[PDB]
Amino acid sequence: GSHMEDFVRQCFNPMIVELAEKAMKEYGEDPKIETNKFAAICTHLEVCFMYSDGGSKHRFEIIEGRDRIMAWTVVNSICNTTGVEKPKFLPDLYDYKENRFIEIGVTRREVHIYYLEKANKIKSEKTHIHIFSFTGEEMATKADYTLDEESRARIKTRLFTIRQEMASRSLWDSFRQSE
Ligand SMILES: C[C@@H](N1CN([C@H]2c3ccccc3CSc3ccccc32)n2ccc(=O)c(O)c2C1=O)C(F)(F)F
Ligand SMILES: [Mn+2]
Ligand SMILES: [Mn+2]
Repeated sequence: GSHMEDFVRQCFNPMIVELAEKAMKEYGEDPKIETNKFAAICTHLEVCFMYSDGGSKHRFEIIEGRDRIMAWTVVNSICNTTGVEKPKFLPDLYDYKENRFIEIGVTRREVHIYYLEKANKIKSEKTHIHIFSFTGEEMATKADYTLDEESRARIKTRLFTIRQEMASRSLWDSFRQSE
């Protein structure tokens, strides 16, 4: 039982922890062993939820946080209703306002590297990419950041607080040296 596991459980909302645990076990992975991956999945999950809470009431369908089958079910309904092409890879949200899927990224390296990595993987000129770093940078497809500055600033503040909280516990370096 690691210090990182206990930190995660006190740092993140219980529903977030439970969803992250479920995600990991869906692919056979142990949150008690892959503890940096645990923290990362919780973080990404919270970002996705804060992101969908930006903007107006019915704006985003949340794909992330569901099991594989239901996530693709929702993607299928979105495609077979809006006519948007079916992504090769599961995204994180759908924007009913802009009519595009969103892939959220949270990285401990420069937003540039990670954006290039995700863009080359999906390759769809369709799925919108939005990367946040733990240093407060962000990078988004076609310089279009979807949300208000205020809703994005909230996410960046939260990411930096997670980083400080890891640091005060001497877990940050292991977390960063694991991505
Ligand atoms: C399963 C879905 N994944 C994979 N993987 C994911 C995950 C989930 C469970 C077990 C292992 C891993 C790899 S590590 C990681 C780290 C942080 C956040 C999410 C995750 N992703 C990494 C970055 C993302 O932005 C993202 O959306 C995912 C994601 O959604 C998929 F798309 F493949 F179906
Ligand atoms: Mn995802
Ligand atoms: Mn993502």
